[PDB]
Amino acid sequence: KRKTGFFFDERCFWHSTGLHAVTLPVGGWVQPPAGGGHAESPETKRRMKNLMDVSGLTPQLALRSAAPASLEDLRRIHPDSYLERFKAISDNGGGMLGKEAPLGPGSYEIACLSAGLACAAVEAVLKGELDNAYSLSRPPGHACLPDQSMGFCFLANIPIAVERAKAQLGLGKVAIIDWDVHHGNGTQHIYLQRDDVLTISLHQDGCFPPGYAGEDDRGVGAGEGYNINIPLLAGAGDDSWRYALETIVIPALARFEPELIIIACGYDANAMDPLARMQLHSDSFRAMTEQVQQAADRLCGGKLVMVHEGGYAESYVPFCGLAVMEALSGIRTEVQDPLLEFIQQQQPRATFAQFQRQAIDRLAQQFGLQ
Amino acid sequence: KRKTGFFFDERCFWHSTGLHAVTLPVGGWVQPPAGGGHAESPETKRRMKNLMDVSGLTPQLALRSAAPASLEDLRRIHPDSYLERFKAISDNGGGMLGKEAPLGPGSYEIACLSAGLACAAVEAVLKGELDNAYSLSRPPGHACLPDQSMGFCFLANIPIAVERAKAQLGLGKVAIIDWDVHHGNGTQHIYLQRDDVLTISLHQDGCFPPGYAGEDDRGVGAGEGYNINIPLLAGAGDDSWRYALETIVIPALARFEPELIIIACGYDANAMDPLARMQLHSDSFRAMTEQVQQAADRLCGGKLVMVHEGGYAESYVPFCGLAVMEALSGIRTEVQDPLLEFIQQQQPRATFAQFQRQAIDRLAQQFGLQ
Amino acid sequence: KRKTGFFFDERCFWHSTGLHAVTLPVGGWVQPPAGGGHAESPETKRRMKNLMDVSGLTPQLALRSAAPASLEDLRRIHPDSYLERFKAISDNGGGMLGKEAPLGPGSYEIACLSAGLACAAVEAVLKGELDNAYSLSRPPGHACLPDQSMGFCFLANIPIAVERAKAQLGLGKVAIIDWDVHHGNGTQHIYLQRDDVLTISLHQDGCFPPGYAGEDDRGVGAGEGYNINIPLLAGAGDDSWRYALETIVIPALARFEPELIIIACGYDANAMDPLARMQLHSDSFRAMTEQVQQAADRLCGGKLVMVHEGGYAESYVPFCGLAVMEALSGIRTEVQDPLLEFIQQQQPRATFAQFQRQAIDRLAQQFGLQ
Amino acid sequence: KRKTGFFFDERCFWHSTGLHAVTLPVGGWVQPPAGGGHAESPETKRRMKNLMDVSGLTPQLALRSAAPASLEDLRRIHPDSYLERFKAISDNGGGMLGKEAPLGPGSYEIACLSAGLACAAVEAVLKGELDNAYSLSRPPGHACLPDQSMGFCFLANIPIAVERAKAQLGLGKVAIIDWDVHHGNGTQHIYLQRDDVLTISLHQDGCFPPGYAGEDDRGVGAGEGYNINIPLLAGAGDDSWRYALETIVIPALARFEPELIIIACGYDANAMDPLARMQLHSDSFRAMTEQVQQAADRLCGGKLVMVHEGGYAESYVPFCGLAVMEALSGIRTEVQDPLLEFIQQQQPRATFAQFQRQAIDRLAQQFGLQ
Ligand SMILES: [K+]
Ligand SMILES: [K+]
Ligand SMILES: [K+]
Ligand SMILES: [K+]
Ligand SMILES: [K+]
Ligand SMILES: [K+]
Ligand SMILES: [K+]
Ligand SMILES: [K+]
Ligand SMILES: [Zn+2]
Ligand SMILES: [Zn+2]
Ligand SMILES: [Zn+2]
Ligand SMILES: [Zn+2]
Ligand SMILES: [Zn+2]
Ligand SMILES: [Zn+2]
Ligand SMILES: [Zn+2]
Ligand SMILES: [Zn+2]
Repeated sequence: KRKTGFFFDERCFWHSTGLHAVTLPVGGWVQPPAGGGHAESPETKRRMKNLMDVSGLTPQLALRSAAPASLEDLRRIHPDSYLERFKAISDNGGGMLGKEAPLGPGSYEIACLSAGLACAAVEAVLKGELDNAYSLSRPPGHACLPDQSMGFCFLANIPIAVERAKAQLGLGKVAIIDWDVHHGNGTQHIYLQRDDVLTISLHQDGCFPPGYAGEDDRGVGAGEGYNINIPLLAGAGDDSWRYALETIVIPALARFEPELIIIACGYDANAMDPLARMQLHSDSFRAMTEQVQQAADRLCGGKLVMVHEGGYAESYVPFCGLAVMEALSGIRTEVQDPLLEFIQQQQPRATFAQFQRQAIDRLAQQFGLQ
Repeated sequence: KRKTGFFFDERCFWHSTGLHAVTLPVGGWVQPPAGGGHAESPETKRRMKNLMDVSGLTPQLALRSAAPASLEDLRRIHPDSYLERFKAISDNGGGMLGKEAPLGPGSYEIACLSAGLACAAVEAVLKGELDNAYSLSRPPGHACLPDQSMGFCFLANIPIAVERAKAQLGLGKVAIIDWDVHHGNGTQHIYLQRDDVLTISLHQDGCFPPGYAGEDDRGVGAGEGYNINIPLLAGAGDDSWRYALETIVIPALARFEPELIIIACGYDANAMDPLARMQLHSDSFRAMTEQVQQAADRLCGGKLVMVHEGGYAESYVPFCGLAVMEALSGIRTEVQDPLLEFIQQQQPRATFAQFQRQAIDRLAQQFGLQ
Repeated sequence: KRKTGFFFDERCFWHSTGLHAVTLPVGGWVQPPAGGGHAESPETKRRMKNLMDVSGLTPQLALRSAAPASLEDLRRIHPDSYLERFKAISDNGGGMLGKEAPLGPGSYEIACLSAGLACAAVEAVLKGELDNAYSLSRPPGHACLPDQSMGFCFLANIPIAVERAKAQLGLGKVAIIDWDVHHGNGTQHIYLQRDDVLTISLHQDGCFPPGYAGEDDRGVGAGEGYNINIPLLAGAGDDSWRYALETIVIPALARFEPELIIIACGYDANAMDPLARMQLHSDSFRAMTEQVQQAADRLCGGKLVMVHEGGYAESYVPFCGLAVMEALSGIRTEVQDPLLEFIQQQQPRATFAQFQRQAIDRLAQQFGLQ
Repeated sequence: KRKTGFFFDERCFWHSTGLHAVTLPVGGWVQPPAGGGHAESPETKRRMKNLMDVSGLTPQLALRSAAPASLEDLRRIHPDSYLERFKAISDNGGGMLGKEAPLGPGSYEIACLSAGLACAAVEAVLKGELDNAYSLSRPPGHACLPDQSMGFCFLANIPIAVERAKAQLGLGKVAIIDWDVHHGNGTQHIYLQRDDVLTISLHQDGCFPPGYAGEDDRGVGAGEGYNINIPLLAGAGDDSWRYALETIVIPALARFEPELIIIACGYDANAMDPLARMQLHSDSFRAMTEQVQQAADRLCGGKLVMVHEGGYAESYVPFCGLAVMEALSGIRTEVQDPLLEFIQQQQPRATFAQFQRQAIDRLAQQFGLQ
């Protein structure tokens, strides 16, 4: 069975964003935290890898790092003025990169590394070195616009990997499925006019970017039909998210026929996340990984790459990423998620569950899938 | 205008619950936090008072502490075996108090103090020393059963205050309205068979206690009709919570005619809370405080007491408690909640908002109010 | 007995210095802290006041805040270009203020406030409103040069207070005694050429500024003889520090005859401090406060002002500041310093103690006091 | 050149000691920390390994874990009643293990693992698999008595490794050199009556155990002459510690002729440590490692094992352990310790340096080495 790669580097846990009280910059009426405030902490991601190690999983994966993405890699997506300006703050120690977007010293080099991990994960899977692969890419990428940092993201990790594979390995169609709980606004924008990449985003209605739902934004020119947004109702849990995958996402894969499936894998839809209002647990992420691995098996030789995005519950995200790596690798450790049964009990009752399914039905109909 | 009391003591910020990774005890597969993990931190509550101070509000309130609740106060609600056992862990340093319930050294004396603050707040308002009053009671109370600690609560702060007022000041009918996002399971239980206290709970369907909704639990014997549960759908925000107050809660007050309204005032329905999935902001809590103050004005001489319960978003709860104290005191500081506009944009769209209103309509009909 | 003022403001705990791993800025080879790294935390100072409150001491003191120091106050010490530049970083959020000196948003206004507390403490004591007084001035002042921030200090808190008293209340001679464990380099510099202020500094040989001892730096022109440095050997404890006070400091007061004694009161000579290597405990600071209060009683009507400087042991400094406030107020709470006996056992044996005394003897002889 | 082993396991960073304000248990007058208080944090040790990784050093070492020490391994040093009692608290979650000694859930299994790492490090070097070796053994061992936990230590890591090597690999004489800044009281006690292990301890006079210096404690019966204590004066720095090694320690090795040298390698003599008052920097530890490696080269085939003990400066210990691993491996990374020059300037002047040398001279004479 499965040779699964896990692309990670200690340096990615060193990127800092300065002083934050959870999401809020310090000053004015925001008192400095006595804690280690700032949701996008290394700890969310490190805890995952630590739990992989202690669970026994890590030795059974193909561990790898990567060379950082080259200047030329970056330029397939981002214009120089943007790259130069992000490099210039990095080389200061700090400043700010336009409205709500702060880094720290050496964030440039670390963001290039984060994007490189994604690049290498894509390549190893495409070449048949690995059956599938995960990339613990920090900082994340899915909100980054070509010319504007957004949502803790500074480079477009997945698009950079994809355009590199398109240029150096003749990658054809590719589907990017984004189950981070925020909209994949950066991916969507980059591929809006293109029919060669299907971009699909499951997200919390109105969460981030705020007030954006997106269901009627289908793509432009040749790209029309090749973008799919699924604005799930805040509050939704396991039944809704899996219904959405099975009723919309997988059929959408079946129709488009990718050579490769990429997950934008955020865990911030988990039931304890401060940055959204969804009720997923470890088994939810386990199942979704199953659904996309199996589609990948039917459609593109099992070729699945997952790239870490968001996730801000420091105690709970590790149980979710473990489950993901377990489904992805085919290997089951002894860890039992200590909150699984508690979150199962918290799930919306049938009235909501049916309302949400109805809504997902109307979207599948709207997108020509039902 | 308003002489508003604010009952607080430094000692309440000293109660500790040991080593937690947010909600999870440390050990097994739960790695020790490098942060200061444990949601029920002093910081959530201290930050509120700190922001009151820097905003200029604090000097314009009547600040008070209190003698702790007496043994005899405690015994109106709790049996000795329970009190003795909680005292015995407190006097050890720690142990545990049955399934998921941990304290620290001296938590007994501090819980007695927390309950005393609530007692004194009730009395000062009843005697006409104060128009209204808030009690920064930590640890909280609303989940505590007579004989079982639950949900970070060790004593039944509000019932202890109420039965003390019933015995020493001839308090008659009283309504307790609980807008902490978890069920007021402890209040409900204590007053289940009684017609002299109306207990009303707005809470997230199935959140805590897990899997409990409660709409058909109306009370027993004489107490039938005198308990009201409102299980709001996870995901709901400002429109829903205020609709619920106006369509169910206030009419329910109007019908029952209390001599006193007490809020169980949790802030964990705020949009960034890790311990629930609701989307309230500072203006939401401001409005709800307005609605209950005005009912209090019409029905019981303006006599409103608020007692702090839950709230786990360290950066955002202070803006919410400020707003509450501002509505309660009648005084508006210069602070503008820096997330207000962002959370407003995140609010559920009209499809959900109408579904939730419909559900609230059917409950008002079920409870004989519409 | 004693009307003791305690000048403090919540705003002083809001000044931030950004992301630090204890003393080290983040980046390069310095990994971001998962803790709340940065020695100059609010917590060191807040913990002191919290322990005063819970000990029962606080209600028995005259609590006060202050108007911030005026622009004109600041200009008696600092040139405009320096003030304008510090104001400009404050109004950015951050930058940096030359070699190793970082602030946060609104640090300007908070530093003005910190200095105002010292100003008001000096005035209240001088006017006979208060017998004596403490100022919890954060950020500290004693390392600040007129035109350069240094050692976490941005304004010269004590000199600003003194020159304001000199200009508005005809203050004559004043002695400033600095038992912060670092050199009072800022005070020394401001008063180097002046005979009207005696500046005395007890400090760790070579600690901060690094490699500075200072014994032969006595003052310039009229100021010659009116500066006294006492470079204590790293490692020294209670016996040494009290010997130094009694053999050098108090006699030096006796000779100069001040109208006022001011302590630069740092606690970083405590035995657990990461920022020096001295072995003082709570009773050490208690005794030193006694020695200077009694000199003040003999020489200037009991007029003693203490102004908080350094101190970086978060768990231990509060016990030390409590002891100080207890000696200063004349009031003994029930708190017993839980480390007192342990640190007493750690004290240097007689060989060192005698070597240190010898060294202090040779300095008293050198300064014409023995 | 050198095949250097580095024995570490993620599980050792999971051992917890509950709620501490640096060294102080929470309760009474000790306020709960808002930080992550408790000096013996995982972070001190993790930061070292993280910096090894980012510096490029780690891939050039032989990384290994180990099976935990067996029950039988443990019993060569510890009696069952002690083992059973420590196991019983571990299996509770917590309690306490006599006067000032707290663990957490699963500390037993993790302490066995920590001791196993030391066992395996000793064996690999003895068998000629590795030239030398380091063991990141957490929790530490050097203060543990057979029947009493002490100083954050629960098992006697180094003695357990040594007696296992004595029983399974015919290990003869061995020298244990302890440059943790606290006395090696546990090692000393275990080997007090024995001539086959030389135990040498450099430590801060009176620090821990408190009030113990130890110079005249030489050993009992056959063990007389085979224990050496060097009580350095609090305050001492690089010149003193290296003088002590060269004038006492190395000659003492030369005389005894071990088959193996073991360092008890604590970093708490570093200049920023809250738990002692010494002024060492990264180059200090680098040099000491050089001196003992070279003795090892002359005397026992280069066979040197180092086992991690104490070290509580979270930002500075990593630079020190890096330097150690660099000297031990023979490999120099690009990292420059950003505090090296600052701490060099802080070093005691010549008067102290000469006083300390004199004291070390008199000890070498007393021990028959000069
Ligand atoms: K998404
Ligand atoms: K597209
Ligand atoms: K409720
Ligand atoms: K009732
Ligand atoms: K000083
Ligand atoms: K002078
Ligand atoms: K030692
Ligand atoms: K021996
Ligand atoms: Zn996200
Ligand atoms: Zn479920
Ligand atoms: Zn709650
Ligand atoms: Zn709204
Ligand atoms: Zn200082
Ligand atoms: Zn002493
Ligand atoms: Zn040590
Ligand atoms: Zn040096």
